[PDB]
Amino acid sequence: MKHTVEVMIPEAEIKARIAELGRQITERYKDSGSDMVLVGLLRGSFMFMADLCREVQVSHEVDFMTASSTRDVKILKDLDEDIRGKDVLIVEDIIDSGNTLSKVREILSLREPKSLAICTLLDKPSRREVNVPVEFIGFSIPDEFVVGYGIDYAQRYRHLPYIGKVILL
Amino acid sequence: KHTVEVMIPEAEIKARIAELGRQITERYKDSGSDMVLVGLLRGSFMFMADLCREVQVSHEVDFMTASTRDVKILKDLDEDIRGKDVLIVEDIIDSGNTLSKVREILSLREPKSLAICTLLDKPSRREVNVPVEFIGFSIPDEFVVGYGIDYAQRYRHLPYIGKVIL
Repeated sequence: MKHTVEVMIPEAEIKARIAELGRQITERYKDSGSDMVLVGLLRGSFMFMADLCREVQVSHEVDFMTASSTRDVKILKDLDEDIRGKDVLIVEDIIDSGNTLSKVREILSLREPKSLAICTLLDKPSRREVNVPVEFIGFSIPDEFVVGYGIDYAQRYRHLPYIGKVILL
Repeated sequence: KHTVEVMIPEAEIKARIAELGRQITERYKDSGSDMVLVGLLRGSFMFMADLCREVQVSHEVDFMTASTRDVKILKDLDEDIRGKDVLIVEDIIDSGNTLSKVREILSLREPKSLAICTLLDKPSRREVNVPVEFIGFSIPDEFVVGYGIDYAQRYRHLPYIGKVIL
């Protein structure tokens, strides 16, 4: 489609918000004692994870899964590391339907982590099909056509440092 | 038992990534073919996040996980590269063995062009002569951590390149 992109959430607002998520995450987990892992879902989370992990002042590992995108949720690439007895934070660019995150949290729950929580940059609560708890949220937004900061449209705009709105022409 | 000293501060990494991005932009802006940056996981996720934001050319971002042992594809690319400009994005080149074998694998797919960008290069450690088009820093053979690189799963999230003192 002919289209344009405008800035919706600038780089600077994203960075200020990530520094606040990082203080909240630091506060919840600093006294735990247990090992911690941040788990990104690829490809969407790679940019969010890079900025977020740099703001989390608790010693942790960074790991990644790839899950498939009414069809079953399948593991295309599992974690490299064990999570048994660890504090685990799942990191995603956006929760809309909640279908993937829901099925990913159930799989990881089977491994008996000490705790399991989700951090999303973007939340579209109006799109929710399955309830899943989300402890840390960057921005709540309407159901806008968003790109950037790991979110693609037609293999375009993953590398934008801001969240943009796509205008169909 | 060890400490971590700062070796390359966050501000020097950021200034160097901005220059790398200007150089990659100048190299590829006239191509008018699709472009993809391909990061090697896990160590390249942070360098890729910072570098792709300084590349002022429309591209896709993709990842691959590669392993006296064969180089094996533990996770292949999601996208086709045939006829595209491809930049491999890597945290560190030392021996050159993995990068050499990854470049030969992707070469079979007949990209329009193939190049490597590494943040760190240890030319004292080279065992195989792999061509590297873009390099952030040539460094001594220090025990490096941070900025995506681990010591036993620790320090990946550090925003600077540190070195481990035993």
